[PDB]
Amino acid sequence: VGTFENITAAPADPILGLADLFRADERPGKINLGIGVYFDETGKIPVLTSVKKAEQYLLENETTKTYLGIDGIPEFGRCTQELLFGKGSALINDKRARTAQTPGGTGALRVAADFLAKNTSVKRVWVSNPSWPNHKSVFNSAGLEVREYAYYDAENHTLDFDALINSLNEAQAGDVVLFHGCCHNPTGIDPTLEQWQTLAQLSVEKGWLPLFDFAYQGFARGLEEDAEGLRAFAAMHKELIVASSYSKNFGLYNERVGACTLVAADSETVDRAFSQMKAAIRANYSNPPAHGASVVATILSNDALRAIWEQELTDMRQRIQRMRQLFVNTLQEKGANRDFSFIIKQNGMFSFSGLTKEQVLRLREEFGVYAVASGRVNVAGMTPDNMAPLCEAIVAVL
Amino acid sequence: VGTFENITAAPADPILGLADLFRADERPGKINLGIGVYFDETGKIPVLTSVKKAEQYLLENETTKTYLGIDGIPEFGRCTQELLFGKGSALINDKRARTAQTPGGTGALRVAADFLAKNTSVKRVWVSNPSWPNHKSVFNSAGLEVREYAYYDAENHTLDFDALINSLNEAQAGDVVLFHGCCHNPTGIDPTLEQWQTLAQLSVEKGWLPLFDFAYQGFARGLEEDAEGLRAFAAMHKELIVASSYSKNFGLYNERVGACTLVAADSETVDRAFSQMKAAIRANYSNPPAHGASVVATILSNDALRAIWEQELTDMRQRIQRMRQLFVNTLQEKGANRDFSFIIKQNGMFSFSGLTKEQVLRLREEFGVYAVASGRVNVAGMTPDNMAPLCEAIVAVL
Ligand SMILES: Cc1ncc(COP(=O)(O)O)c(C=O)c1O
Ligand SMILES: Cc1ncc(COP(=O)(O)O)c(C=O)c1O
Repeated sequence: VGTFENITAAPADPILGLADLFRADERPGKINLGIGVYFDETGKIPVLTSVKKAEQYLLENETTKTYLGIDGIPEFGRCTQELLFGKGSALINDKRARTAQTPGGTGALRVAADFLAKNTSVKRVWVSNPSWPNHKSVFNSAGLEVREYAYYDAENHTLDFDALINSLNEAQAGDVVLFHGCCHNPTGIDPTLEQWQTLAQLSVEKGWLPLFDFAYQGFARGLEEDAEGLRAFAAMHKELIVASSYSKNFGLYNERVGACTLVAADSETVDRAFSQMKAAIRANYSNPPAHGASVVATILSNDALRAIWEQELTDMRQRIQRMRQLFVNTLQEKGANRDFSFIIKQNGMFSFSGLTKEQVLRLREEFGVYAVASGRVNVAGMTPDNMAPLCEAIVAVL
Repeated sequence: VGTFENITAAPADPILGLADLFRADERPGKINLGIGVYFDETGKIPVLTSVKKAEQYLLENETTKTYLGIDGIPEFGRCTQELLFGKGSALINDKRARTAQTPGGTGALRVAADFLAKNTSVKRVWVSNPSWPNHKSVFNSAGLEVREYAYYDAENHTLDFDALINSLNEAQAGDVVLFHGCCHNPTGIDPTLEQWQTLAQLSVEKGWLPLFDFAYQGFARGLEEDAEGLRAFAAMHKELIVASSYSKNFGLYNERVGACTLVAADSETVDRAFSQMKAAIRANYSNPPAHGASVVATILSNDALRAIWEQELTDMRQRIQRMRQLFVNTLQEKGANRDFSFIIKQNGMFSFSGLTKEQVLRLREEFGVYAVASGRVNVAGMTPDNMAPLCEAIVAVL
């Protein structure tokens, strides 16, 4: 009798599932606003010029593909800690942080979940409601329980800071509380610097272990501005974890470039702990892929090349703010009677449109407009050319 | 209290922790015979000509870095199944196999471990003794018990087929049994075609689930000849799993190019099971890195680059066999009384020298010769320039 005979088919991934549905739809006027990738005005998903130049350099100068260390390219780790904590942070001078290059932000999250479940007493992880759907899947797969805390006020399209704190009042010491560093997924609402500080002081008091999902650094306001909430926690805590991704701000989606950074009280504890993290990595993928991280390190290490990239990231952040403004205006022109001003106040690539599961489904089957079932819409998928058909289909469904 | 203060330090990797000590040693004339990478006569770890050719083609024709599917590049999986099973295998025509691109062979083993642990009643994995050390860590990370079965005859330097058969007597039906496709690591002794057939018949009678690990396809005799063992199993079994790697037969170590292939009774079953394998990938690294696998797919699907790659693989295999002969010859001329003729009969990059842990440590600290503590020596690291100092050191420690 076969071992695979009684396996149950898995449900479709709500995000990556739409990509295959979109790839099959034959209608020419399709619009893809599901998966979080950046489109330019042309509607293509380009490769950054800084990335093409780095790859050109690596092609002519690479002499070996020999294995990287378990934790990856050292310069990649040093440059990652500078972006997260600053040029002259105390965590760096005191040698309190160790970084491992991982295959994407998702890889950085699994590495952390494996490390925590196999080496600590942690067993419960708090994730915002709503949040990235894959957060639950990653932590559950590592054997950790996942609890939800309040976050979003649907009636006012704002952060419910009172419900959030009242919800986190149930998290005991030693628990992991997952925070979006910036551009919350899918709400696009981030705490203010004061709200961050309120959570930081509340975190050290109740004894939580902070863990920062940080996939959109530079898409809210700026590389440094988007890290204030994190750097407010880092100046107050003795321990914290940061899983970051370069897929978005470098357009290196399929190369899987990410980092998991440990912070401990001193250098002897972070190194001791980092040895078990390297062991959890060894038993997973052994060592990380070089090409994507090698590109990021090349860009950050070269001033002339970094300048090119910082501008390309700025152009991405602002093209989204243009489509965001244009989205709201065009809705009113096409006959929408609801108020969509709150979309202007949301950060990042997404926007919680407030559409229902039925309206979203109807947009796909009747108009070929593809969005996630939660009503999350990729603002970076909108262009001047597809804006009018996109808004006409939304109004027809309201 | 700190969440990390109670963590226990992990030991250095017996293979990767070795290259750290080698980098620190300052004795002039160090020799590295540890990690399993290929060196040329110069003593460097080169990039294959076909790989550079493919990387240039990709740099010119790549227009986007958008995410791959959970299971990776389609063409990569198609050409992977042809290499393993044959140009016109029945497994492929009957659509019984599904392949998933993974980060290296290690990633294929972890994806299978998570898949089996979360979706089947598999609770035990049988691995050879000796074996690649990381085998036990990968399956343990998923909560699977790992038993060992006999394999090597340390007296005759041969396969102890009688002990192998007897030690696998308590292997239940539905247990997993791990076989090295070819170039057994570290012994270098592979089953004969007659022995493969004997194991295939026994495996179907006992109800095992065979799991093949192919890290060195093409390094024993050839691409087709090295797959005879697998293809004997494939012709008789309804279900099996294959974790293959391109790190070494393509020289793409740090790009993490691997493949996990499911085989089931029929198309409907493998599809149902493969959907759960994609779910385990999504919860780990989301989707695989494109560059490495893209290089492999380009070469394999182009007769011009493929004929070049196949000749490069032959050149690597033929240099290793020449170093095997020179290694035994120089040991004789340098005064060794022990008979090392068995080195010739071993396939792959490694030769189980038969040295004790004490002799290996004495070679390292007294002569700067670095080999794994199990006595495993990388013949691919020997050169005409380091052969004599190397052999002098061994004779001194015998
Ligand atoms: C909040 C958040 N964390 C992690 C990820 C995963 O990033 P990556 O594609 O680098 O694995 C995403 C987006 O994919 C995300 O939105
Ligand atoms: C038997 C065996 N399996 C798997 C691997 C994993 O190789 P990689 O992770 O580099 O693809 C190796 C060597 O590393 C090996 O020798």
